[PDB]
Amino acid sequence: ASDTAVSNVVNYSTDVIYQIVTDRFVDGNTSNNPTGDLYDPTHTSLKKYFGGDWQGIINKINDGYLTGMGVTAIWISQPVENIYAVLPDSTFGGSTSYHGYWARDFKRTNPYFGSFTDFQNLINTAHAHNIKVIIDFAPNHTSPASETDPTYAENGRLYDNGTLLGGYTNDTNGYFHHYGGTDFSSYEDGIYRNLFDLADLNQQNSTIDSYLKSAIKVWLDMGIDGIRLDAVKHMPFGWQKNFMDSILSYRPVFTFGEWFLGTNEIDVNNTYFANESGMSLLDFRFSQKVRQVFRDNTDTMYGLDSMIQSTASDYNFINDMVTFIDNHDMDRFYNGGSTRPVEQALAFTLTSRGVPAIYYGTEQYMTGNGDPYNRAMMTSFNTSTTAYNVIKKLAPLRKSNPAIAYGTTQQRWINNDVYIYERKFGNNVALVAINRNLSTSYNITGLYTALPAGTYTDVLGGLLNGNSISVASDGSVTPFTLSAGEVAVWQYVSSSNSPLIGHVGPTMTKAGQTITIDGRGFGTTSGQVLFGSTAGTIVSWDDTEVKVKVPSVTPGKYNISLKTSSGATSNTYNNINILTGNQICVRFVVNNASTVYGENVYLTGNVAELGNWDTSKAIGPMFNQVVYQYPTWYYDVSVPAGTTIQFKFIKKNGNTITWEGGSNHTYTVPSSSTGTVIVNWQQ
Ligand SMILES: [Ca+2]
Ligand SMILES: [Ca+2]
Repeated sequence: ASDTAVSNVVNYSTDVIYQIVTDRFVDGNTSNNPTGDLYDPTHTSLKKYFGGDWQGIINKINDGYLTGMGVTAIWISQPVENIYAVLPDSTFGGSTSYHGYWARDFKRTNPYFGSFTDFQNLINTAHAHNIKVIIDFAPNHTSPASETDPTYAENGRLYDNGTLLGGYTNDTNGYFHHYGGTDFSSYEDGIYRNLFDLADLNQQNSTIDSYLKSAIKVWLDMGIDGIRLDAVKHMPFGWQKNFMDSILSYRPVFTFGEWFLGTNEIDVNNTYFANESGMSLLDFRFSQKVRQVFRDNTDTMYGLDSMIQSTASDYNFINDMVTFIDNHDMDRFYNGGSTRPVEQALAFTLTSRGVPAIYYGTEQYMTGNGDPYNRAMMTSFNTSTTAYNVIKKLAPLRKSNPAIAYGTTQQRWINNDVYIYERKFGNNVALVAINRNLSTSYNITGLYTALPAGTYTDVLGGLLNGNSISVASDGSVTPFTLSAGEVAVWQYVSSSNSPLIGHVGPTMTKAGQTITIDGRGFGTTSGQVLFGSTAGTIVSWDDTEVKVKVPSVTPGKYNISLKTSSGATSNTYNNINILTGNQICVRFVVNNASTVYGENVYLTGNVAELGNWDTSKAIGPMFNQVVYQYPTWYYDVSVPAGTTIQFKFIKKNGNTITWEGGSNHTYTVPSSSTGTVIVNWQQ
């Protein structure tokens, strides 16, 4: 098959996701609408159900709105059952689960969004039209709750396909966390404490780990093509890594979590998570910078480039980064006045690296600063808007030009207002020019490009004032004037191709599994795929896509390369994580581990999942506030199930590594449930 086929659920680099808040899009069926205080037929009470549903989404696919726009994927609200309680809101006089983030039963659907048959209708309709379906999923909590007053809301109660498990109050089984609420003081604090008043699920509890793992398979069984994990910054990395493996070994689908980063914010945990969790992240570094430059004027084009550059050094898999300019949590990008800024932001996002996600109603210039004003009902479905057409013209390039989907990015010209960059994947090239200044034109001289000598017209057809250009044999471009607010896109798509890997998914595997290598020039007759210098088993070989079975190599990260039947060797795609086996989440605890000021305790050990004795890649720094207090440290770690591990704890700083004394601690990871090991620091 092809890397662009709707069936390639492990690669979204050639796609454009359209984010829909189900309730605020289209009420395709009035018979399923809530009744009473839960519903607001006038669409004025922003926190009540307005009636949007899966049938309405289906309607926009069949009538050509979404398709006509060039959308290849849709990300919808969490489909699971939510609480029916209407909470008190002083401002909006009513607060409901219209958003779908207040889970009640993860094994059932929200009656107002539709039945499982309705959900299926949607999945089948999307696919029939070559559209992938992404679902929001929030395993961090259930719903708003007061353990002191079980009368408030539905007590954060959790059901298992109808049968109640328990609520926040009198939680004798310990399904939830009872450490009060987070004040975001630390990474650990925001994990084991509640997000505001939402009942915190305790996924270290065996029953909870199993429920969640079994609940996700329910949806995978429904045919979904991707998952959006909510608040991945508020759950342990160890559990999530273990949860990711559970998904990937069942039926691998592109997965990306939400790890909010503020303006100018960079978090080394965020980077580490994106690189080791087995899942991808939404680019908040991208999004925030983009808004600083095109929307709020708190930064220039030099900051847009530093982001492009730094972001490419920190992320092992930048082609997996989900980019956006706004969402259900941010103020709507269009703030009034000129719409050029949004239009330029959309073009820049659409031609840049990663996976473009577009918040619904952007193409319609919808405005709204703050939740919930930024979640108003779909205004209109007008296809004349410049925005709608920028997407129409740009979206398809992600399937037609490998450079745009997988290529690197390079700044070819720049000043405070102008950004000219190049996307390159072998001989395929894409060059983009953007002038953010709405009142000043620039004379572009000294511009060079990888585009072949020739005359190139604007892909946008002058939609954003772009024009054609002429390139010489030496790559030089004839001087041209970039008008105010101009965006021009020029490209070259090679006819021939040497073997080039532009993508590999999933990034976290195990021997015996199958991975998909995507690119160009692979050939039609099978060659060879290598994990290091070890050849794997070809499951299927095509010019743009190759599927292979992971050889039984020593667990760890491997660099992939491919050799054509003509002996042509490709480029390598590095850092694919081959695990020891099925993952299990174990909580490691160490007592009496006292440290001097600014010194932390980490976990190193026998397996790859533990860093194989490499103190530089040791697990930590471990936690020591919520669950257990210093000097006892603990950490939730993903480890190979049913394996006997030798490990030791250490105290690190920057210029001292103190190892535990005595002999390595031993433990045999449990086969099916979560586990806990407790030991005392050995002198
Ligand atoms: Ca409805
Ligand atoms: Ca949590």
